[PDB]
Amino acid sequence: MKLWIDTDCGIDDATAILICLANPSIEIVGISCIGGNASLQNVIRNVNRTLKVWGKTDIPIFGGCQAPLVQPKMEIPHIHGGDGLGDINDNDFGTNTPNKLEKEHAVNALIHAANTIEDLNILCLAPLTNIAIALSMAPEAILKIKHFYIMGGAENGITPYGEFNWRADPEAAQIVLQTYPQYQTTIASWTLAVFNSFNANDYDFFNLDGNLVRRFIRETWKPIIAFDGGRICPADPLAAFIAVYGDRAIKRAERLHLSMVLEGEKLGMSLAEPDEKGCLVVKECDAELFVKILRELQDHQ
Amino acid sequence: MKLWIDTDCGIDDATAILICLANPSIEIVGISCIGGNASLQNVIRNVNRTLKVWGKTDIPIFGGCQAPLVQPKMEIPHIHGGDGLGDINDNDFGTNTPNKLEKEHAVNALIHAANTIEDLNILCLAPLTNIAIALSMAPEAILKIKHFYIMGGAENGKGNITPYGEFNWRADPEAAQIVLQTYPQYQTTIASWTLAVFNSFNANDYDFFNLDGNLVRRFIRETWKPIIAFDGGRICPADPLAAFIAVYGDRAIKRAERLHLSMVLEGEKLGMSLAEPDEKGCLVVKECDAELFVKILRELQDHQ
Amino acid sequence: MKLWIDTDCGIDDATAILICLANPSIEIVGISCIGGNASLQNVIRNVNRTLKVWGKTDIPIFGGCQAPLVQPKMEIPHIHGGDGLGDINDNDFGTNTPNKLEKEHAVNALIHAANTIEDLNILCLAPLTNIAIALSMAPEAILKIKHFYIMGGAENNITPYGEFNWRADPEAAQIVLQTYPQYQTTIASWTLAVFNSFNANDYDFFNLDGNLVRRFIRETWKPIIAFDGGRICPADPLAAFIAVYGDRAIKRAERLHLSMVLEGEKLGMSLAEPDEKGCLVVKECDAELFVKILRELQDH
Amino acid sequence: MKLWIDTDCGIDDATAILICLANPSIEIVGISCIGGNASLQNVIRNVNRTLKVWGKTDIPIFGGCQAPLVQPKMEIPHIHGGDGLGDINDNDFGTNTPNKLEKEHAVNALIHAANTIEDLNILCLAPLTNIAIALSMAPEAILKIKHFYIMGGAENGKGNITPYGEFNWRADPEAAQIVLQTYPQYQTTIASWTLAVFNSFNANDYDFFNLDGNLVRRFIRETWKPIIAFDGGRICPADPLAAFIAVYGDRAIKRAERLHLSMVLEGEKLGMSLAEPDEKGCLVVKECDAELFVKILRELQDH
Ligand SMILES: O=c1[nH]cnc2c([C@@H]3N[C@H](CO)[C@@H](O)[C@H]3O)c[nH]c12
Ligand SMILES: O=c1[nH]cnc2c([C@@H]3N[C@H](CO)[C@@H](O)[C@H]3O)c[nH]c12
Ligand SMILES: [Ca+2]
Ligand SMILES: [Ca+2]
Ligand SMILES: [Ca+2]
Ligand SMILES: [Ca+2]
Repeated sequence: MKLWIDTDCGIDDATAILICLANPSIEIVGISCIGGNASLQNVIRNVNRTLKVWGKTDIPIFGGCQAPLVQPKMEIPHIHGGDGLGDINDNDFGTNTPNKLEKEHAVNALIHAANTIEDLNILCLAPLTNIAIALSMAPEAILKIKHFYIMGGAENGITPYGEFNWRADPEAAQIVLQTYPQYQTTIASWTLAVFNSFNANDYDFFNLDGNLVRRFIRETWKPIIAFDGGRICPADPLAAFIAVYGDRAIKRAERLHLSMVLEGEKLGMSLAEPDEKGCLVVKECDAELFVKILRELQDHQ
Repeated sequence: MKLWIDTDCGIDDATAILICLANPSIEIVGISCIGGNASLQNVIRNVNRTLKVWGKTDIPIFGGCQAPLVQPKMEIPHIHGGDGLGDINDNDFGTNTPNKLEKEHAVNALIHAANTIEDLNILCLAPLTNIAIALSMAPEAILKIKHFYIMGGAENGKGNITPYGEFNWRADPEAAQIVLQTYPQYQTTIASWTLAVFNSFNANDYDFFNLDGNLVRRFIRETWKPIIAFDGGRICPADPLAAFIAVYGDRAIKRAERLHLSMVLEGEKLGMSLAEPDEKGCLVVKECDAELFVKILRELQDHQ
Repeated sequence: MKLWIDTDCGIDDATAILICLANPSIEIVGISCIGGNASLQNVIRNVNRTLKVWGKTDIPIFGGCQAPLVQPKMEIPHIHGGDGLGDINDNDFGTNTPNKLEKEHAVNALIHAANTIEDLNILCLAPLTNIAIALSMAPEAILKIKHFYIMGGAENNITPYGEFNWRADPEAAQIVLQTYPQYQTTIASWTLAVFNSFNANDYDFFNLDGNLVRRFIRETWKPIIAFDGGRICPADPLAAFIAVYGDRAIKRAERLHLSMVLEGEKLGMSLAEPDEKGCLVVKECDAELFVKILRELQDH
Repeated sequence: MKLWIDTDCGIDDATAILICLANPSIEIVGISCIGGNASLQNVIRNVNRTLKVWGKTDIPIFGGCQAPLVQPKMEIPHIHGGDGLGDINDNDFGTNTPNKLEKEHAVNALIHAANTIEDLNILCLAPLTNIAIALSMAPEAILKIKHFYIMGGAENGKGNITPYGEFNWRADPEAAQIVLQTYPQYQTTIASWTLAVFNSFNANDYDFFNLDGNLVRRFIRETWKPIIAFDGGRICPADPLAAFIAVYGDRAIKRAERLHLSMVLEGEKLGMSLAEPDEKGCLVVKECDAELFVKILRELQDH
C-alpha cells in the first residue's frame, strides 16, 4: 500500500506515523505538514524527530500552509509542551541534527504525487487545509487518489465535545467532503476516539524502555498520561491502524454522508446522514489488535 | 508600474484591461483568470479577445481555479451575456484565432511573480479566489507585493447581486476575508460598488461607449451594449474605475476614506463588507475625477 | 471578607468572579483590569458583562496599565476568542448597555483602598502589572493588605507547559514576590489547575441551561471545551475557590519560596524552594466541594 | 521652553539645574526626585539647597519612588559625598531653613503635567524609574511630551559604575528599556557617558569651578571639590552637558549620530545601551560646543 501522510505532528500523530513505519507492507511516499494548533515549524521538526527515531529516513517531508483557510487558529495553551511533541529532549534521542525539508510546497508535491503514483492512498491526521487547497488547484489530480483515510469529525454515538481537526478548518473539511468522493473516504472519528478510550495505567505499552522507539513512545505520551489521570482517546493511532490494516481493523462501521455546518451556533460541527454512497465512518475497532499493534512497533527490529 | 491583473473578464473587465493597455507607463506582466461573470473557459477567451482587439498579444494568460473556495458558483449570463462579453461576434473583430493559455496554474504563476518581480502591483477585478489560495500557500511571497488595487465590496452596505453584497466579494466571501486579514489593508486601495454607482453615467447623455470607426470603438460599443440595456441606460464602470485608480494614482481620486474592512461570512448579509474608520485600513475611494476618467476612455478610442 | 480582584477577564476569570459574587460572606470592594487574555478595553467590557449577568453591578471597575512592564506584547495574545470572553452575543444576555468605568487609574484606586479598608484581601487572576506598579509607588499602602491570593506560576517530576500570568510579565511577578510578604501569599498554580481539570464529556457543570447564569457559563466556556478536546482547566476559578473557602478548599499545600528567572533560556519560569516563610503553594484541593460550588452558583 | 526635570541631585545635577535656572527663556515647571547618587531623602534636600542658592524657590518639588523597579539599590560608593552634594555645610550657604516638598507623588504629578501643559519637555538626569512608571500607567499622557533629554548610557560600551553600562541605566536597566521601547527614540536626545568623558576638562587648566565673589560660585566650588579630587583633577560634566544640550539647542551640538538604543537586561554585562544605526532612533550627541559650554558655565556664576 502506497500512502501519503498529512499531519500536524503532535504526540498522537507520531505514534500514528510509527504504526505505518512498523508495517513492511506500507511505503510512505511523502509526509506533508500543516500548522494550526502546533506551529508549522514545529510540525516539520517533529516529523523529523519521528523518522530519525525510526530506522528508515528516506521519506520526503513537505511544508504546507501555516494557518486554517479562513478561521483564526485560536491560540493554544500547549500544556503537553511548547514544541508540540511532549517537550522531549533532542539530546536524549540523538535527534539534535539538521531537519530535512523539501523545496516544493506540500500542495504541489501532493498534486504531483497524485498525478504520478498509481494506487496512492492518503492518511490525513490534521486539519485538511493542505488537502482543500490541492483540491482547489487541481481537482483532477487529487481525484485520482485511490482512497482517503481521515481522522476528523464527530457523528452521533450524543456527539462528544472536543472534536478538533474539522472544527479547526471547517471550510477545508467542507471542500474535501464536497469534492472527493465520500464512498472512497474512510473516517476514524472523534466519536470513535472517545469510544475506544482507555487508561494507559492499566497497560505498559506507553511506558517501556530498552530501545530508542520505546523511549520515544514513553516520553512523548508521558505528559498526556500525567495530566489526564491516564485516560487516552486514541485518535490518530486509530486512523493509522484503520488505514494500515483495513477490514482487519474494523468491527462495525456505518455509511454516512457528511457535511460541515459553516454558519450559526453549530459552526464547525458536522451533519451526518445514512447513505450507502457516503463515508465509511468506523464505529468499532479491533481493540485487542490495536494495542497489540502499539506494542509491536516498539519491538526490537 | 509593473502590474498583475486578476479578472473574470466580463464587459467592464475588458475595458479596464484596455485602460492599462493604453497607458505606456504600465507594464502588464501577466493576467490571471477566474470564473465569476462567466465560466473560466469563457474568461480565458475573453481576455484573448481583449488582447487581440487591442493588438499586443505578448502578455501571458493563466487559468486560475474552477470554482469559489467553498461557495457554489454564480454565473450571471443575464448581465454579461452567455459568453461573459455581451455575446459579440468574433468575425466582427478578426479574433477567430487560437487562444493563448500558459501551462502554469495562475496561483503558482502569481506566487512566482511576487518572488521574482520587484515593485509588483496587482489589480483584482474579480472574485477573491486565485489571490486567497496564493495567500494561503505562500503568504511570505504575496506579501512582497507593493500594493493591492481591488474592485469589490460596498462600504454603504448597498450591493448589486444581493441587497447587501457586491458581486465579487459575495461570489467568494471567504476569499475576500482571506485577503482582508492577510494582506496589509494599508497597502490596499478599494474601488467598491459604492464608487461605481456614485460615479455612474447615463449612456444617453454620454456616448463614449457608443462609437465606431476603429476596432477598439467597435469592441467597446458592442460589449457594453447588452449591459447598458440591462442597467436601464446606466453605466456603472466598476472595473474601469478600479483600473483608473491604479494607473493614474493620486490624480484619479477626489475623496477617499481610510476604513478597516471585514467580511460578513454568514446570514442574509453574506458578502457584505463592513467598514469602520481606521488609518491603517484600506483606502476606500469615494469620489474619482470623472472628467479625467472620461478623457482617458476617449483617448484610447481615438484614431489619432 | 473584603476582597479586591485584579483580572484580565477572559473566560475563567468571569467564572472566578462569579464564585466570589455567589458567596454572601464576600464583599467585592473593587475590580481592577489589566490586559492579557484580551485587551484592557475588552477586559473592562467582560467584567461589565459578568457583573450584569449576575445582577450586582454595585462594584467599582478600574482600568489599569495597557501592557506588561518590559515584555513587548503577550506570549499568548488573543487566546479566549476575539473579544476575550468566547465571542458571546450581548443581545442573548441583555448586556448591550453602557459600561461603567471609574476614572481613577486602577493603580491609584488599589492604593487608596489598601489605605482605607481594614483587613483587605486581594485576588490576582492576571499578569502582575497593576500590582507591581502600586507596590513600586506606595509599598507602604500595599503591605497593609491582609493576604494575597494569586493565580500563577508552575512549580514541580513533571511541570505543565503554558503558564500565562507570570510568563506574561515576569518582572511584575518578581516585584510582588520580593516586596509583599510571601508568608501572607497563597498560590493557585498552573500546575494545580492542570492536575485538577475536568472533561466536558465526563462532567456537565459547564453545559447547563435554565437561567441567565447557566447560559453565560456555557457560552463562555463553549469555545474552550470545543477547541481543547473537551478539557476544562479551571485556573482562575480554583484561585477564587481557595480565596473564598480557605481551609475547606485545601487538602494539601507546601511552603515554598518563589522567585522568577528573569534571564536565559528559562525566562518566565518559577524557582521553588522549601521555606516556611514562603508562599502557601496549594497542591491538592477538595475537588468535590469545588464542583458543587460551581453548580451552586448556577442554581435557579 | 517649558521644562520638567527628573533628578537624583548629586553634584553635577545641581550645576545642570543651575544651567536651566540661569537661562531666562526656560520655565522649570516641576522637579521630580529619585534615588541614585544618594537617597531620595537627600535628593529632595539637595534640590532645595540648589534652588535656595540660586534664589528662586517657586518650583514644585516631587518625591518619586524609593527604589528601582526590579534591581536592588545596589552598592553606591558615595562619590558625590555622604549627603549627595559634596557634604557641604548649610550654614555656609544660608540653606539652614525649612524644605519644600509637594504632597503628590512624582509619577502622578508628571502625568498631570503632561496632560495639562502644552509643549512640555523633560530633562532626565537620573535613573528612569519615575518616567517608566508614568509610562506604564499613562502612555496616553507621557506621549504628549514633545522631547526627552536623557543623560545616561554609553554607546561606546565604556560605562563607569560597571565597565559596561553607565550609572543611571545600570541603576535601573528595566526602566531605561521601558522608556526606550515606549517613548519614541526619534523624539529623544542622549547625553551619553561617551560624551561626558569625551568633553572632559582637567580642572587645573580652567577656573570655572574654583571661584568666589558670590554665593553661586561658592556653591559650585564646594560641591565640585570632592568630585574633582576623585579623578585626576578631571571634569566629566555628565548632567550639565545634558542640560546644556536641552537649553542651547543646535549650537550645543557639534557632531551627532542617530542611533537606535536598547538595553541588555541580562547577564554579566548588565545595564548597557546597544547602539545600532537608526534614522528613527535617538539623537546621540557625540561632540558638544565646549567653548560655548564653558562660557555659559561662567555666566551663570555672574553677579
Ligand atoms: O449589475 C452587476 N451585477 C453583478 N455583477 C456586475 C458586474 C461585475 N461584478 C463586479 C461588480 O460587482 C464587476 O467586476 C463586474 O465585472 C458589473 N455589473 C454587475
Ligand atoms: O563616576 C561616576 N560614577 C557614577 N555616577 C556618576 C555620575 C552620575 N551618574 C550619571 C553619569 O553616570 C550623572 O547623571 C551623574 O549625576 C557622575 N559621575 C559618576
Ligand atoms: Ca493530529
Ligand atoms: Ca469583473
Ligand atoms: Ca485570568
Ligand atoms: Ca544625576
